[PDB]
Amino acid sequence: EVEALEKKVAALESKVQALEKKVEALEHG
Amino acid sequence: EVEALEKKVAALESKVQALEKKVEALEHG
Amino acid sequence: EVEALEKKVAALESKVQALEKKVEALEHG
Repeated sequence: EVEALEKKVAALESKVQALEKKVEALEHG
Repeated sequence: EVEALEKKVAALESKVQALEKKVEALEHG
Repeated sequence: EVEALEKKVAALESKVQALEKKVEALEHG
Protein backbone atom coordinates (compact mmCIF):
# COMPACT_ATOMS: atom_id res chain seq x y z
CA GLU A 1 0.00 0.00 0.00
CA VAL A 2 2.71 2.49 0.77
CA GLU A 3 4.44 2.13 -2.62
CA ALA A 4 1.04 2.46 -4.27
CA LEU A 5 0.36 5.65 -2.33
CA GLU A 6 3.77 6.93 -3.38
CA LYS A 7 2.88 6.60 -7.06
CA LYS A 8 -0.52 8.26 -6.61
CA VAL A 9 1.01 11.11 -4.68
CA ALA A 10 3.82 11.70 -7.22
CA ALA A 11 1.20 11.78 -10.05
CA LEU A 12 -0.93 14.27 -8.12
CA GLU A 13 2.04 16.56 -7.48
CA SER A 14 2.78 16.53 -11.20
CA LYS A 15 -0.85 17.34 -12.13
CA VAL A 16 -1.16 20.04 -9.50
CA GLN A 17 2.03 21.79 -10.62
CA ALA A 18 0.77 21.82 -14.21
CA LEU A 19 -2.70 23.07 -13.12
CA GLU A 20 -1.15 25.80 -10.99
CA LYS A 21 0.70 27.15 -14.06
CA LYS A 22 -2.27 26.84 -16.41
CA VAL A 23 -4.39 28.93 -14.06
CA GLU A 24 -1.54 31.40 -13.45
CA ALA A 25 -1.77 32.31 -17.16
CA LEU A 26 -5.47 33.11 -16.67
CA GLU A 27 -5.28 35.04 -13.44
CA HIS A 28 -2.81 36.79 -11.14
CA GLY A 29 0.48 37.12 -12.98
CA GLU B 1 -2.36 6.32 9.31
CA VAL B 2 -2.21 4.46 6.04
CA GLU B 3 -5.99 4.07 5.72
CA ALA B 4 -6.34 7.75 6.58
CA LEU B 5 -3.86 8.66 3.86
CA GLU B 6 -5.80 6.47 1.45
CA LYS B 7 -8.98 8.48 2.01
CA LYS B 8 -7.19 11.82 1.65
CA VAL B 9 -5.51 10.70 -1.53
CA ALA B 10 -8.73 9.35 -3.10
CA ALA B 11 -10.47 12.69 -2.30
CA LEU B 12 -7.61 14.65 -3.86
CA GLU B 13 -7.69 12.56 -7.03
CA SER B 14 -11.41 13.25 -7.32
CA LYS B 15 -10.95 17.02 -6.82
CA VAL B 16 -8.01 17.21 -9.20
CA GLN B 17 -9.88 15.39 -11.97
CA ALA B 18 -12.80 17.80 -11.61
CA LEU B 19 -10.45 20.84 -11.56
CA GLU B 20 -8.60 19.59 -14.63
CA LYS B 21 -11.89 19.51 -16.58
CA LYS B 22 -13.12 22.87 -15.29
CA VAL B 23 -9.93 24.54 -16.46
CA GLU B 24 -9.97 22.62 -19.77
CA ALA B 25 -13.23 24.46 -20.60
CA LEU B 26 -11.41 27.77 -20.04
CA GLU B 27 -8.20 27.05 -21.87
CA HIS B 28 -6.64 24.61 -24.34
CA GLY B 29 -9.41 22.51 -25.83
CA GLU C 1 7.99 7.03 4.35
CA VAL C 2 4.63 7.49 5.99
CA GLU C 3 5.55 10.78 7.68
CA ALA C 4 6.98 11.96 4.37
CA LEU C 5 3.74 11.07 2.60
CA GLU C 6 1.84 12.94 5.30
CA LYS C 7 3.71 16.16 4.53
CA LYS C 8 3.24 15.79 0.77
CA VAL C 9 -0.44 15.12 1.19
CA ALA C 10 -1.01 18.07 3.55
CA ALA C 11 0.79 20.38 1.04
CA LEU C 12 -1.35 19.08 -1.82
CA GLU C 13 -4.57 19.63 0.12
CA SER C 14 -3.49 23.20 0.77
CA LYS C 15 -2.66 23.83 -2.91
CA VAL C 16 -5.83 22.19 -4.15
CA GLN C 17 -8.04 24.24 -1.83
CA ALA C 18 -6.39 27.44 -3.07
CA LEU C 19 -6.70 26.34 -6.74
CA GLU C 20 -10.36 25.43 -6.26
CA LYS C 21 -11.08 29.00 -5.07
CA LYS C 22 -9.00 30.68 -7.76
CA VAL C 23 -10.93 28.86 -10.46
CA GLU C 24 -14.26 29.48 -8.69
CA ALA C 25 -13.68 33.21 -9.29
CA LEU C 26 -13.31 32.48 -13.02
CA GLU C 27 -16.19 30.11 -13.50
CA HIS C 28 -19.36 28.86 -11.80
CA GLY C 29 -20.11 31.15 -8.88
